[PDB]
Amino acid sequence: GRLAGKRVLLTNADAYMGEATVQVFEEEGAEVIADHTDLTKVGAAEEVVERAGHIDVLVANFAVDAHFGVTVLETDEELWQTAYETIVHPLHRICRAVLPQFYERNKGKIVVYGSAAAMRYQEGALAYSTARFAQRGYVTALGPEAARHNVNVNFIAQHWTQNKEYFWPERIATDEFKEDMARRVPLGRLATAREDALLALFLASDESDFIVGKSIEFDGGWAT
Amino acid sequence: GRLAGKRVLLTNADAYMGEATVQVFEEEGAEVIADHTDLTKVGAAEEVVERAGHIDVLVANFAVDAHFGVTVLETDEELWQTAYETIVHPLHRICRAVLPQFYERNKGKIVVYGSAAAMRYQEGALAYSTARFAQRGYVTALGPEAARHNVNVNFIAQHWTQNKEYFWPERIATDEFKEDMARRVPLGRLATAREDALLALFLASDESDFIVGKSIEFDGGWAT
Amino acid sequence: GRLAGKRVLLTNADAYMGEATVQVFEEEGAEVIADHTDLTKVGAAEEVVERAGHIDVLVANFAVDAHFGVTVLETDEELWQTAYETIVHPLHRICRAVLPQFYERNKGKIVVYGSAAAMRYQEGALAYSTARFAQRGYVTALGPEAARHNVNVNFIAQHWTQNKEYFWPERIATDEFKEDMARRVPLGRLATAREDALLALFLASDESDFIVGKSIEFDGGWAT
Amino acid sequence: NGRLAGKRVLLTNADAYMGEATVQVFEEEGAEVIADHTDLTKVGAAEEVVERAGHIDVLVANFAVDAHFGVTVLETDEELWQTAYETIVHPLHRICRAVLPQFYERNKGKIVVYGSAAAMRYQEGALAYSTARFAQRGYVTALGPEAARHNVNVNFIAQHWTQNKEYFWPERIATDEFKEDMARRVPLGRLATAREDALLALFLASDESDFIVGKSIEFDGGWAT
Ligand SMILES: N#CCC(O)CC#N
Ligand SMILES: N#CCC(O)CC#N
Ligand SMILES: N#CCC(O)CC#N
Ligand SMILES: N#CCC(O)CC#N
Ligand SMILES: N#CCC(O)CC#N
Repeated sequence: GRLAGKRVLLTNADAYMGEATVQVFEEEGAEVIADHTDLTKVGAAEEVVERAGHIDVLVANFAVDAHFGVTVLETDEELWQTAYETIVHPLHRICRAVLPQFYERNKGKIVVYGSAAAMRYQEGALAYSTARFAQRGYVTALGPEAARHNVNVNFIAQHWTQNKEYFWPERIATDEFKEDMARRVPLGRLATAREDALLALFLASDESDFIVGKSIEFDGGWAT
Repeated sequence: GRLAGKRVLLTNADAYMGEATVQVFEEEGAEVIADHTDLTKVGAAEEVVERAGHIDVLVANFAVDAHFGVTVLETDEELWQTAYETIVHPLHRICRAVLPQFYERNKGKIVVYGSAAAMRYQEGALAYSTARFAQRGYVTALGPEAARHNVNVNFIAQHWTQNKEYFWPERIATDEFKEDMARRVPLGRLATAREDALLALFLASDESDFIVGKSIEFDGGWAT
Repeated sequence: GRLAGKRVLLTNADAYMGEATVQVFEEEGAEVIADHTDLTKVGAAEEVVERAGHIDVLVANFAVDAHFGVTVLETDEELWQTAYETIVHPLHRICRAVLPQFYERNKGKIVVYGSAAAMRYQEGALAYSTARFAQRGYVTALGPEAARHNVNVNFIAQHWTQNKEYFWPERIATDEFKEDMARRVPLGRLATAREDALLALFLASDESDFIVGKSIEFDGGWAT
Repeated sequence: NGRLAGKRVLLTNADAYMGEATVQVFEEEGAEVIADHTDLTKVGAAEEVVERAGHIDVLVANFAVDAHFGVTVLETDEELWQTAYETIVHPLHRICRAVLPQFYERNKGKIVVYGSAAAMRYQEGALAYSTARFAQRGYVTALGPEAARHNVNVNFIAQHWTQNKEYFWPERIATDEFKEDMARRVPLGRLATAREDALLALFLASDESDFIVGKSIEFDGGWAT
C-alpha cells in the first residue's frame, strides 16, 4: 500500500472531493479520519486535531458555491464574505493545528484541493476565484516555510472534475455545457473524482517529498 | 500631459504609495482626489465615489503590516483576519463602486498597488502574502470581465520599493539588510516611490488600453 | 521627449513592429537606426553595432511565419529549423554585440518584441511557439545577469496585434476572424501597432529601470 | 501488480541524465523499457529508433547538455549556443514527431520530458542552456493541448537540485560555496535522489495521470516557489 501505516485527516469528508479520497486512500492502506466538523467556527480545528491524535497527512478539502454567472456588481457583502469564511480562513486554522506534530517529527504532508480558477481567469466566478487564489497563496507562502521541517504542502488546481458543487449531473448534461467543455478542455472530457484523488495520493505519499509549495493544474489542459 | 483632463481617485492617499502617485499624476495633468476614508467600513466606498463625482481612474492603494518574521504557528486569528479586512475586502468594495460609471461610458482604468509576494514566496510574511494573492486573483478575475466594457484592471506586483510599511528608513539602513537585498535583487537597489508611480502612470494612461488583468512584477528582478 | 537624446537600434525595421516603433520613438525624441541587415549570418550583428556607434536602446524585432494550422506531424525539419534560425539565434547575436558598450557605461535597454504564444498554448503554431519560448527564456536568463550592470532586458508577449506576419488586413477583415477574436480576446478588438510601440516606449525609457527580465502580456486579456 | 504492467517504454539516451533511475523505477513497476542509446542529433535517426522499437506506449524524452555553469553572455559563442539547441531541442521534436503517429492511431499515448526548472525561473550562469530548456518547455506547452485531442499526455518535469552527473557531479557539490547556495535557495535543504525524480515520471507515464495535459511540474525542493 502506497499509504501503508499512514493516518490521514480529511476535512469536510462528505463534500467536494472527500468521497474519492477515502476510497483511494484506504485502498492504498491509509487510515482515513473522515471529519465532518464545520471549520468556520473558531477553535474547531484545534479540537478536531486534538481528537484525531497522530496525523501523517492532512487533506484540506474545502468548497463553496462559485455563484456561476453572478457579476462583479451583483457580488454583495454577504456573498463575498462567505467565500472567504468557507474556504480561506478555515484552511489556515486547520493547517496551523496539524503543523506542531508535523514539526515535532520533522515530517508531514498537506494536500489542498483547490481550483484552476486560482491559476487563470474563470468567467462568472469572481468572489470564488479570489478565494481560491488566496488558498493558492497559502500553499505558495507556507510550502517553502514548512519544507524546512520536511513538511510538503501542495495545491491541486483542479477544474472540469466530477463533484456536486461545480459539475453536478444537471449542469453537465446540457448541450451548452458540452459545447463549452469541448471548446475549452483539450482532453475533451471531465476528470473522474478518482483521477483527482490519484494525484492527491501521489502528493500525499512519500513518492513526492521533493514537491514543495506547488500548484499542479488538474484541468485537462484548460489553463495550458 | 499624459493624464490631461483626467480625474483620479486615490485610496489611502497618505499610506503606502499614495504620495508618489499624487506627485507624478499631478505633474502629468490630472486632478487627483486624494482620499483618506477608511474603506474597511461597509458603505464608505459607495459614498467616496458619489462625492468624488466623475472618475476616469481608480488607483487602489492599500497596505497592511506584513509582520515580517512571524511564522505560521504565530499567525493568530486576529493577525490573519486583519490582513484580509485591511487590503482584500475593501478592494472589491471600491472597485464595485466605480465600475457603474465606467460601464456607462465604456471606459475605465483601475490600477492596484500590489506585491511580488503575490507572485512568489516571500519569507516570513504568511498572512500578508495570502492577502496579496487575493488581490492578484481579484485583478485576474475582474480584469477580463471589465475589459468587455473597455475597462482596464491591472496589478502592480511590487517589491524592494521605498515606502513606510515595508521598507522604512530604519529597516533599510542596516549593513546586513543591504547584503541581503544584494543577493536577492539582481538590479541591486531599491526602487524609488516615484519609479513605481511611473508604472502606475503608464497603466492609468490611455497608452495601455490593451493591458487586461495582468500582474506586472515591479521588483528589480527578484521574482524573475 | 521621453527618449530625448537617445539613439535606438531597431532590427528588421521594415518588418513586424518596426514601422510603428520608428514613428512612436521618433515622436519622443529618439534617433532610430532602422537596420535591415540579415542577422541570420554570423558576423553581421557585430558589424551593425560597430556602424551604429553609441546605442542607448536595442529593440530586438524579429518575426517568422507561424504556419498557422500546420500540425506536429507536418512540422518538418526545414520548417522547424527556419523558426529558430529566424528569431532565436539572431536574438543572442545582436544582444551579445550590444552589451559590451552597455557594460562600459553601466546602462542599457533591450526590448524584445515577442509573443503571447511564449506564455500560453496557441493553437496550430508549434515550431513558432517553441521559438518564442526560447526568446522568452533568453530574456528571463539574460535579464538578471544584465541587471547587475544596470541594463534592462524585457519581453513583450504580444498577440492580436496588427502586423503583416500574423494579423494582415485580409485575414482580419473576414467575419469568421472577428467572431473567433471576440470569443478569445476579452477586450474584443485587435491592438494597433502604435499601442504596441507605446509599451516598448515605456520599456525603452528611463521610467522603467526597475523592470528586469519580465514578460509583459500584450494580448487584450487573451492569456489572462 | 505493477503500475506500468504491460507497457513498453522508449527511453532516449538511456545512459545519460535521468536514464538509469528511469530504467530501475519503471522496471520495478512492470514496464519493458527499450533503453535507446542512439544519437538523435542526426536527422532521420529518431524515425529509425521508433521503427526498430515496435510497439511503444510511453516515450521518456531524456536529453541533457553541458550547462556551462559560469559562462557569461559575452562568452556564449556561436558553437556553444548552437550546441545547446542541437543537443536537447531539435531532437525532442524529432523523437516526439516520430512516435505520435502510432499514439494517434490508438488514441492513446504518454510522453514525459525530463526538463529543468531553469525553464521556469532564472538560474544563474547558464544562459544558452536555460533558453534551450525554455524551448523544451514551450514544446510541451504547445504540443500538450494538441496531442490531448488524441488522448495523448505530454508533460514536462522542471527539475532542479536533483542527482545527476551533468549538473550535480561530485566536484561541483562538494564545495562550501555550493552547500551555502543550496541551503539559501532550496527550501527543502537537500538534493533529490534520482529515484524520486523517476517516481514523478512514473506517475506522469502511468494511466493515473490521464488528466495532466501539457503541464510543467516543478521538481526542485521549492527553489522556484
Ligand atoms: N472542479 C473544480 C474546481 C472548480 O473551481 C472548477 C471551476 N470553476
Ligand atoms: N514594496 C512592497 C510591497 C511588499 O509586499 C514587498 C514585500 N515583502
Ligand atoms: N501579433 C503577434 C505575435 C504572434 O505570435 C501572435 C500569435 N499567434
Ligand atoms: N555535461 C556535463 C557536465 C560537465 O560538462 C561538467 C562536469 N563534470
Ligand atoms: N541548473 C540546473 C539543473 C537543471 O537544469 C536540470 C537538473 N537537475
